[PDB]
Amino acid sequence: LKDIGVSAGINILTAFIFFIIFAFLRLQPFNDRVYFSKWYLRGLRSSLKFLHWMPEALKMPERELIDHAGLDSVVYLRIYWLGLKIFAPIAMLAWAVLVPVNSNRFWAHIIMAYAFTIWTCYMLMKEYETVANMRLQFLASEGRRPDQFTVLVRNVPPDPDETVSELVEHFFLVNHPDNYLTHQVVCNANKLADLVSKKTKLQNWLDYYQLKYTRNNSQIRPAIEHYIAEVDKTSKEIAEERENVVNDQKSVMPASFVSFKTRWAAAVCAQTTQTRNPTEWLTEWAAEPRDIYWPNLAIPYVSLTVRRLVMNVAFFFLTFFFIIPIAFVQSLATIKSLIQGLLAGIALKLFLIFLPAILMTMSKFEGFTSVSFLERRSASRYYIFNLVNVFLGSVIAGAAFEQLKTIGMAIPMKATFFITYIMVDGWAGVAGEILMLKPLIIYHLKNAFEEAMNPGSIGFNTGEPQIQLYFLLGLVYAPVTPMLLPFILVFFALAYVVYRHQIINVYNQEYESAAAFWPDVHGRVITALIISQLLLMGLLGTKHAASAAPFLIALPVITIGFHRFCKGRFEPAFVRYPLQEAMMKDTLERAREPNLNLKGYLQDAYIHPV
Amino acid sequence: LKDIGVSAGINILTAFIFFIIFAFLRLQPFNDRVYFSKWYLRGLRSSLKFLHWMPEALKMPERELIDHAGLDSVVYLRIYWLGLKIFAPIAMLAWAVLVPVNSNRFWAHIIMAYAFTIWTCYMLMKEYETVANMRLQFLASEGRRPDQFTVLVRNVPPDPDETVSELVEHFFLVNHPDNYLTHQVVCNANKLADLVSKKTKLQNWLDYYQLKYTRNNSQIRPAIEHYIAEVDKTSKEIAEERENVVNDQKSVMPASFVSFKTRWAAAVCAQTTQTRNPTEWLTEWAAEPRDIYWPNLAIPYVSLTVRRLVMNVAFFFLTFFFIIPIAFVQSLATIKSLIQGLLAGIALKLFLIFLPAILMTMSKFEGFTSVSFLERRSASRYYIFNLVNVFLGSVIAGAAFEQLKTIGMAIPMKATFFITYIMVDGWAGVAGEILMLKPLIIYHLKNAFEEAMNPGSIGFNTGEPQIQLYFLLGLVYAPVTPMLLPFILVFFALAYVVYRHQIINVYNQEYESAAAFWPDVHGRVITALIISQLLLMGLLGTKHAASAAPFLIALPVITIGFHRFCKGRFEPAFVRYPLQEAMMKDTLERAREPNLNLKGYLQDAYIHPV
Repeated sequence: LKDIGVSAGINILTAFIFFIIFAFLRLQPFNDRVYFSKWYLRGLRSSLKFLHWMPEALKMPERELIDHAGLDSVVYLRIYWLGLKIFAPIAMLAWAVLVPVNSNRFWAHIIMAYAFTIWTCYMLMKEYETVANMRLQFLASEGRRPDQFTVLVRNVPPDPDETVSELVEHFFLVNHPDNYLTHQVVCNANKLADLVSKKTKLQNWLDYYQLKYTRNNSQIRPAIEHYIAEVDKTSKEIAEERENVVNDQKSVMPASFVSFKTRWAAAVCAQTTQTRNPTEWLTEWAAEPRDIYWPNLAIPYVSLTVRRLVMNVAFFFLTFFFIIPIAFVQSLATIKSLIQGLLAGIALKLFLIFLPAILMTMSKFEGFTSVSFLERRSASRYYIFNLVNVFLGSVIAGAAFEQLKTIGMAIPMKATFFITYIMVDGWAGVAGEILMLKPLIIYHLKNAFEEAMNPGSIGFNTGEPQIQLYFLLGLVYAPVTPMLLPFILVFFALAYVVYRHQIINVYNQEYESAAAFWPDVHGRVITALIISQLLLMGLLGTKHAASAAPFLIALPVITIGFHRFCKGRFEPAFVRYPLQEAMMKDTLERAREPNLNLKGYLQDAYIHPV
Repeated sequence: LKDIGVSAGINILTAFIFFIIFAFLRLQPFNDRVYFSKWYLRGLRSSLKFLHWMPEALKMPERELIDHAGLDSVVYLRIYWLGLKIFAPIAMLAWAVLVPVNSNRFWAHIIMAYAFTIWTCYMLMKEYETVANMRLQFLASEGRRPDQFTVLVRNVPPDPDETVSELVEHFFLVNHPDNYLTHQVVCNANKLADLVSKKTKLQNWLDYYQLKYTRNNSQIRPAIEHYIAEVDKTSKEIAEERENVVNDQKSVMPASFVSFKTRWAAAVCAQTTQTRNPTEWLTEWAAEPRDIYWPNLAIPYVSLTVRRLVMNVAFFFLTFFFIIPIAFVQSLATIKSLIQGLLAGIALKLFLIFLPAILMTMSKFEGFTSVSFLERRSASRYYIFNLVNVFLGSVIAGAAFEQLKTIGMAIPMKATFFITYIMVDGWAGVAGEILMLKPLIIYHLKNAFEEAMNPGSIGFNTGEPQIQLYFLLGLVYAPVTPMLLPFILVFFALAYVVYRHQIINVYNQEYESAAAFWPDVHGRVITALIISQLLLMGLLGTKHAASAAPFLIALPVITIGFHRFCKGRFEPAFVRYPLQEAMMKDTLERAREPNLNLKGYLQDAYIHPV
């Protein structure tokens, strides 16, 4: 606990050091752009002390924050405030029953484990209903956006000699008459998009030396004529790729974007199954053109489930290859001894700083088109990583390295490591996330060597799975060792205020989702609950508490039944855009804009980056 | 095995005795109506030897049988022929590997357990695709039928003072314009329907004595004036109930039948979620008016999940109260000794002759409106009964009464009882089902004491769960004790030929489903597979076969993944009437009948029995 004390001290001092340097950076205006990316994307702004920062983030109201920076960001903040709502009462009720233990006491705290799970389920129900309610209100209040008016047909039958464009056009002229507006064939511009990305990358690389020389071109060997030949060769390849993409046969794909005159028509197309064999004509709710990760499109849907399976195998080999750094961290967990206990957590965060990136890459390979759903799946895989590797794997590595109640007496000892870790990653890691060292340094390098901000998304695939990890920790250790509970609670407080500021000021919504991820979030925190209970049993079973097993069996039963309740009761608010919402919003829009001429708008929406 | 021999002998002799008496009954024409109910419902017919019966049932082709007696009946026969296709190769491959055993042999037959499950999965895939293909072809080939054109809205908000009729009319005039044809409010005629059923019941009771006396009314006390007062009181109550049903407030329910001009519109309504909160405006594919079990309608959908839960509790108390007759049967299982071994099975069938009826009642209480889905749920509960009571409960009772490999060495001994049982229930029970003693005696009593056949449905909720029970037995004992395999195989042969005859000649389709139950069937036989594997492990684990555990872990993994494949690949053919099928069939129908005037037809379809 002295090691926990010094970890918490080092990390509150690191949080306040980050706050100091970050206030300084905000005050110096030449990096102001980095710290206010919104108010600059929105154009609202242009061109002792710490006490004016944290309150100013919460001076922003709720609905105005929604209208400001999208609903997905504000409901990510809502995941933070849900952590507060779920672990502040849990902390009160756990410190109300922690004083007796520090036998019959375990009977007196299994009812408190109940209280924990009943409270998190009541909170998750109220909160799931709240996020769904604000989601549907936001979807009815969001203006025109092609994501509402269109759908994605993934697999079509390429059998006839007739092209896919006129094929899907005929399919929907037949099936959805007086509703189908325009198809939009997805191109295999993956090669052309990669070519243009390479083009602009080497273009800024060329501008580097262009702005560098200014007296006499040094032309490092690694010359500038090399990059001139680069732009020439890429221009010739772009000419060839444009000649190939204007040609139909090879470039077109089985998928297309089908737009509809009414949002109701798009909603019927999305909800329903279209054709006889569900392997084709699958109709996904088409995310925005700014949303869908175009490189992941133009992949055969037949070769999509094999990609998901090979990525599951990659995730398996990852967890069984990422188990050795987790064991290294645990052995680092078990003066300078407390500094080693803290180095354990800091090296775990250093090992997990590249984990969300490679999970993003894994999900990009997994075939998900919408970067919204791509980050949702990335967060889901990061979470089933943290669950099986950073929590189950880390706790079993701690139990193994305590040998050098067998495992049951060591998991509250691994909670000490988890405290040091929530301090290095939740406290100090998020406090460093405020600085945005990477975005700021990138912006400075770009401007030094017009306006091309693109700051960086809210980082759902990175931040959110850590929040589910801390839900997991707080739920497994609210029943076991509430010494962690205050630390994850105050982390939720911090994380909320800082990420709320960042959504107010820097974080943009790369994907304009409508809190579509909250099912996942719920389906993860609820699984956290399950993992708590199936773990709490594993701690009261090895402790020979015979009376604790039946109630801890009845508990996850009611928890998973409650998850089924919330599923059937609000998941239709996210996963299935309802028809009444669609038609009501559509009639309101037609009342406002009576001509609305949206054929050209929708057919030009989902072309491709050009 | 001598007891099995005499059970099989008694039961083949009972099968042939039933065949004899049944040929005799068919040949005597005064009961002909019972044995040819079809050809009399269809009006086709009106007004040594055994060798002309069994072939004549198979002289009927397939597609003509579909057009003859519905697709659900022919695909029930297809479940039988699937039993043949799944257990004849399984029998060949099991008698090819049964001669060595009657250690290393278990390694040589775990690959054969694989072969069994791989073959049943290939057969279930081909067969699931076949039944789905013929289902979609039948749905495109079926003529007009209100089930295709309408939908059921279960829960509406009764909040406004405005009535539910105009409420749903306004809801769908707003949401489905140019598509919504007519609402049809479901009435709480449950009381009126029960009253009219009592009316006609006591009416035929009165006609009993009317046709009985004919010289001088004896007027048993239990007089005929009593039944005259019965008809008078029921007529007054019918007047009151009609005055109440023509009144709106109390009689109308939250549910209604919404019909649409196009089958495509009905299909979009059915597939989609309608309103914001999924607890209301649920839109079920509305089964035919002849189908939907009207008494089960007019129940609050809020009080429907509580009915499902109380029926789950009733099923639990049933299995834990029906465990004592299963134990009685098992103790009867363990000269006259073989006669007791056979009495075990005959008393189990005698105990299970009322099981499908009370499961039908349980499902009627469980809130399912369509007697199609009502029999599907009844068969599902009968099957999760047979699985946990007549197979798991019976095998554990046999293992317990062998005490008077502990359980592993007794389950192949319980397979002897299962042989005696498939002989008394599958062989002799189905051979008695041919006679239809109950329908025939009922018809004779009715005519003796016009034309009011109503023979009795195919009995899906009764026959089908027994077929899944025999799938369960054949799969658990193909890997364990293939002495049963030939008996269940020849039962599938028999059952097929007899039920095929009965569908040709007597069995009518009370519900004109479109093989909607086959998902269930598959989802049950596939669960049989799982139950086989999770049981085969339990037999190779208690036998200390260390090499058998990993492959028998990988087996049910691929089986449940295969079930997921078939789910995602054909369940959309049953559970979700696709939009292309709907619109194609609708355009064909509009090409044939261009006026089609179906507003009156559809709005008069789903009134109520009157």
